[PDB]
Amino acid sequence: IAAHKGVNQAPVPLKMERVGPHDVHIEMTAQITDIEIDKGKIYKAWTFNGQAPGPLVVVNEGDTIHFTLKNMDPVVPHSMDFHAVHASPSKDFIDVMPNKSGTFTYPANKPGVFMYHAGTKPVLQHIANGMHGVIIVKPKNGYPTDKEVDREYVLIQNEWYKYNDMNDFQNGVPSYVVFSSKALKPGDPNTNGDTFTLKEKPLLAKVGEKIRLYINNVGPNEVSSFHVVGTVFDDVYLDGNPNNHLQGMQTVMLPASGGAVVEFTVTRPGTYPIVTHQFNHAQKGAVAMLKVTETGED
Amino acid sequence: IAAHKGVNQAPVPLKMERVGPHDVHIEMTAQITDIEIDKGKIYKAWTFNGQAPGPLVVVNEGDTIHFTLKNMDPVVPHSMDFHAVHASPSKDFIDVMPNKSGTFTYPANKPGVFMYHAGTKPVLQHIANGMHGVIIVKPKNGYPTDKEVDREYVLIQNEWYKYNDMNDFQNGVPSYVVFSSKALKPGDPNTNGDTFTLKEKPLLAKVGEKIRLYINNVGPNEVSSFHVVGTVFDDVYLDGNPNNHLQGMQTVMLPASGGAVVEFTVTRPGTYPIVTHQFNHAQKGAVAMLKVTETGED
Amino acid sequence: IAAHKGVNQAPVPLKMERVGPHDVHIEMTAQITDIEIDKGKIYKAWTFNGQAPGPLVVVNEGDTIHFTLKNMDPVVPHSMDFHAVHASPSKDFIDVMPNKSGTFTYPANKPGVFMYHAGTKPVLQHIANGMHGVIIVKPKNGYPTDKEVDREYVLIQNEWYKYNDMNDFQNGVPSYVVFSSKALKPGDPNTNGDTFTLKEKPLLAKVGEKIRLYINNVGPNEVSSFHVVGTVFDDVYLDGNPNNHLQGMQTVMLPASGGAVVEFTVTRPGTYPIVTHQFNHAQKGAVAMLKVTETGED
Ligand SMILES: [Cu+2]
Ligand SMILES: [Cu+2]
Ligand SMILES: [Cu+2]
Ligand SMILES: [Cu+2]
Ligand SMILES: [Cu+2]
Ligand SMILES: [Cu+2]
Ligand SMILES: [Cu+2]
Ligand SMILES: [Cu+2]
Ligand SMILES: [Cu+2]
Repeated sequence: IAAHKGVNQAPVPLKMERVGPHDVHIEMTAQITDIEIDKGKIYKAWTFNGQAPGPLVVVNEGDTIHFTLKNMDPVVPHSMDFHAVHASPSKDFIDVMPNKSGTFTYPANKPGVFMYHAGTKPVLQHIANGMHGVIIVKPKNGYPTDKEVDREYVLIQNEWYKYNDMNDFQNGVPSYVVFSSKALKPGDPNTNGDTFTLKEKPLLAKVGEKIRLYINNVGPNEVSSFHVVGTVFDDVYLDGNPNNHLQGMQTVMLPASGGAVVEFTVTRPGTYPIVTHQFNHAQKGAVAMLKVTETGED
Repeated sequence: IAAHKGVNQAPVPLKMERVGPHDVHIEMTAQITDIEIDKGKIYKAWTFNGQAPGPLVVVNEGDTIHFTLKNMDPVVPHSMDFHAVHASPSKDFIDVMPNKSGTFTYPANKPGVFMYHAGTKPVLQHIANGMHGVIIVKPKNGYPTDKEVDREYVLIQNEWYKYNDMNDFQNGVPSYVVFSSKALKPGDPNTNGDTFTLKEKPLLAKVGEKIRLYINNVGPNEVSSFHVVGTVFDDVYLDGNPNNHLQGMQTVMLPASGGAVVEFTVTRPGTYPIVTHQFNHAQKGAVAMLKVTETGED
Repeated sequence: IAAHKGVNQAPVPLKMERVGPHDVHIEMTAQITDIEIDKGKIYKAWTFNGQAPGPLVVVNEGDTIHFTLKNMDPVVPHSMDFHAVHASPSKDFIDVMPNKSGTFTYPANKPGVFMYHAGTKPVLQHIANGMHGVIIVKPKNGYPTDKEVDREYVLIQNEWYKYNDMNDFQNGVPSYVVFSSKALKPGDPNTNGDTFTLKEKPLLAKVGEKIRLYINNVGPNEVSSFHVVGTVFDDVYLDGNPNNHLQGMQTVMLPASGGAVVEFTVTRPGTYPIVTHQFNHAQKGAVAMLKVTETGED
C-alpha cells in the first residue's frame, strides 16, 4: 500500500478506566507498526496499539464495555470485534475511517478467554496482517481450583504469512507460527508474536508451583495442539468457562479463535518447552520456554 | 466421465413415511446434477436427490430405518452410510449398481446430528463430488434447554475441489468452503453448498430470541471452527448427544463428520455473520448470515 | 546421512520388568531400521526398538519409570520424552550420544493414553522420521464401563513424508497417513505404521461384543477425526482420563499427540472400516479393518 510505505507508528498504550461498578471504558488505536517477527524479518503489521497480537484487556463478568477505536491508519478503515460481547455486528462492529474515532457499547456477560480482532472485510486480510488479540472476562465466582494456583500468565498463538498477500493468506502454509505473552500484573513480560523472544527470555516459575495459563489460538487459519513438555494439565477449562472442566489432559485441542484456562504443576528445576504439537508449526516458531528455578528468579 | 457429459438430472424429492411406532421408510436417489457452487461456476455434482449436501433426514431415537437407494447414475455405482445407525458395513452399506435399487435396514439408537455419505471406494471421491448430508435423530427425552429455544435451523459445512480431480482431493487446498441450510419445517430455507445464497438470503430471527442450530461439518477433509459473530454459545451438545454438554463457548471445534447442537441469544437488531473461524476457509465461501429484525420478518 | 547408508538394524525387543510395587524398569533402543510403509516403499526409519511407531509400554497409575535408552544410531543423538510423566525436560529428556546409554527416572501419576517421542532438536525431524509411540497408564480405579468391555486393542495414527526432507516435513502434505496396532496381550497383532497390514490382516472380534480401543494420533503434523464405520462410540474418555467422559459420539477429534479411550458395540457380522474422517488422509493410507465373525475367529 503506497500510503503505508515508510510508515511506522510508535506503539500507543492501551487506555482503560472503570466508570461504574459494571461499566469500563476502553480506548484502542488501529495503527501501522513494524514488528520483528523472526530474526532479521520485519513485518509492517496492521495492529491494535502497535502490538501484534494487540494489548491484553481484562474485565469482570457482567461489565459493559464502552469501546473507542481511534483509527491512525492513513487509508485503510478498521473495526473491532470482541468475542466476549453480545452485540449487533452490523451496528456495533462497524468500520472506523482513517483519522476518525468511533465509540461502541456492549456487555461482557460470559466468563472466559476470548479472541478479539478487526472485523473489516476481508476479515482474513485484517487478522493475518496482525489485528488480533485476547480479552479475558474474569468469572464472578472464580474457578474451583483458584486456591491451588501459584502463578499465572497469558499466552497467544498466531500465524504470519507473506506480506499482505491474499493468495498466500487463503491458499498457502504459514511462514511462521508464534507465541506471545501479555502482562497480567506489573513485572510480567509483554511481547509480540515472534519466533524467538520467549525462547531467549523464558517465563519464570518456582519448583513445585502450579501454573495457570490463559491461552488463545487466534489463527487466522490453523488449529492448535497445545502442550507443555514435562507435565500434564491437571485441570482445563475450555474457553475459560468454569463449567467446561476437563482433567489430566496431555494436550488441549484449540480451534481457530479457541481459548482455554489450563493448570499444571512443575515438579523439578529446569527449562520446560511450551509448544503446539503440530510440529511443523512448532518448527516454524511456535515454541516458548518456561524456566523453573528453586527461587523463581533468574 | 464420458457417460456424464451433458447429464443434469432434475432433483427428485426425498420420500419418507412412518410404517410403525419405531420404523420409518426412506427412499433416496443417487443422481448427477449441476449445482452452482460459486457465481458462474457449475459443478456437475454426484448427489443424493439432486442436492449437495443431500436432503435432510429426521427420525426419532429408536427408529429402525428401511432405506432404499435408487441409483440413477448411468455408470458409477453408489452406496449409503448413515453415521446414525449400527450396521454391518460389508452387508448393509454396499454398492447399488447403475439403474438398480437396493434396500437396507438398520436401527438409529443414538440421539444427535450425524453425517451421512456414500461409502463406495474410493470414498473420498464420492464425498468430494457431493455425496454427503445430515441425518438428525431426535432424543427421546429432548435436551434440557428445549424450553428456552425460540427458533431452530440446520447448517452444514462442506468443501468443493477441482472437478473430479483425485490428486486435488488428496493433496490440494479446497477451492471453496461453503455453508448450506436444510429445512426443518415448512417455510424454512433449503439450499445447496455454495458461497453466496445464505449471504444474499440470510436466515431470519427476532430480537431477543434464543436460536438453536443443528450443525455438521461433512468435510471431506477440513475441520471446522464454528462461530456466530456477536454472540456466545449459551449451550453446546457435542454430536447432539444431550450428555455432551458445554456452556459459554465462543467457538465449537468440529472434526470432519463432526456434529453439534448449539444455542445462542441474539440481543440486538442487525445482521450476524456465521463462520468457520479458519478464515482462509471463510474467505473462500464459508460465511452465512442471520438477519435479526424486530418482528422476525424481512 | 552417509553413516546410515546400507544400515538396517534388526528390531530389538522391549525390555520391561517391575522392581517395586510402584517402580518399573524400561529399556529401549534408538536404532535405524527399514520399514515397508506402503507396498514397494521402504523408509529407513529412525525408531525406538526397530518399530515405527515404537513398542507399546503399559504401566500403572503411580508407577515411577526407570528408563534406559541405548542409542544404536552411529551418528545422530536421540532422547526420550514420555507425555505420561512429570519431569524436568532439560535434565530428564536429554540427548544420548551414539553408542552410549542414558538412564532417567520420573513418575507416571496420571491415567491415560500418552504419546512418547524423541525430544532432540529439531524434534519435528526425529518424530517425522519415526521416533514416536504410546505409553498407557492404567487408572488405579479403572473406567466406570470396565465391566461392559469384551475385547480391547491399541491403534496409533501417524504420517510419513518424503525421506528425511525437512522442507517437506514443515511445508508439505503427508505422503502417507497410517494406522498401526500394538499388542496388549499374547496373540494380539503388533504392526508398524503402514497403508496395508490392518487391511489385509484385520483385527478380529465377535458379533455383539463391546470393543475398547486405546488410541493416539502421534502426528507429527495433522489432527485426526477418528471414526469406526457402522457404529457409534458408546463412551469416550478424552486422553484416557476417566473424568473426561463423553457419550454417543460418531467421531472423536484428536489433536496431534491427542489420545482417547473409545468403546463401541458391533451388532452384526461383517468387516468394519476404521478411519480418520479427514478423507484425504484416509485415501493416503489411514484405513484399518475390524472383522467381526460369529465366533471371533477367522
Ligand atoms: Cu461510557
Ligand atoms: Cu484492520
Ligand atoms: Cu471472530
Ligand atoms: Cu419396511
Ligand atoms: Cu457415490
Ligand atoms: Cu463416514
Ligand atoms: Cu531402578
Ligand atoms: Cu531421534
Ligand atoms: Cu510431545
